[PDB]
Amino acid sequence: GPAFEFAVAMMKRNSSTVKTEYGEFTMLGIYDKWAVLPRHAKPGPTILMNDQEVSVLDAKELVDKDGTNLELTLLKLNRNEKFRDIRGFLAKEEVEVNEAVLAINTSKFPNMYIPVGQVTDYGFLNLGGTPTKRMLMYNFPTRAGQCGGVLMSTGKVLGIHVGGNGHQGFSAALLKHYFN
Repeated sequence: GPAFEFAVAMMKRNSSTVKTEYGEFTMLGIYDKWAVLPRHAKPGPTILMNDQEVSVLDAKELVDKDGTNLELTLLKLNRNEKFRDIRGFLAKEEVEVNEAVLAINTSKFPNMYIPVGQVTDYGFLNLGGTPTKRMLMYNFPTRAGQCGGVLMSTGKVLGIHVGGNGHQGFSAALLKHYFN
């Protein structure tokens, strides 16, 4: 039900596909010139966004207070076009929901909309040797690789998909306080 329509509305205006040396990723524009990618995308000063080149003015790999990884890279795009401001839709705290949608939007998985259901706070994972905090889990009984993605419920952007293991998938929590 309503998570889907919400997801689509967000992806329609604020999602893009980004290609770096480490693959192809859903990116999520948040406000102004600021977007979020998974940290493992490792964007350089020029990204490919919808297969065109875009200059990156500033990058921020997020860590918590302890400098523990959060697996999110904020990037500031050299564009005059502003993203629709979806800061008001980001999770403030509450990140365990019964009905979530994962939305992947890449050149390989265009407009993929999965009802993943219940979202559980995991906390720590070891992502490729890096301790990472504020991880979310959900059932995702399939492939997909590191394609990014946007985890959403009705009225709330929850997370950025960092991958899965054939049964579960995982998101980095995308908190309101990250953007101011």
